[PDB]
Amino acid sequence: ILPWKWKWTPWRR
Ligand SMILES: *[C@@H]1O[C@H](CO)[C@@H](O)[C@H](O)[C@H]1O
Repeated sequence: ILPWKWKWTPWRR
């Protein structure tokens, strides 16, 4: 299992 957690989509610059 891996709970990726970062909203849904990564908040990069
Ligand atoms: C999730 O993906 C959307 C795609 O538009 C982006 O705007 C969000 O900032 C990101 O977390």
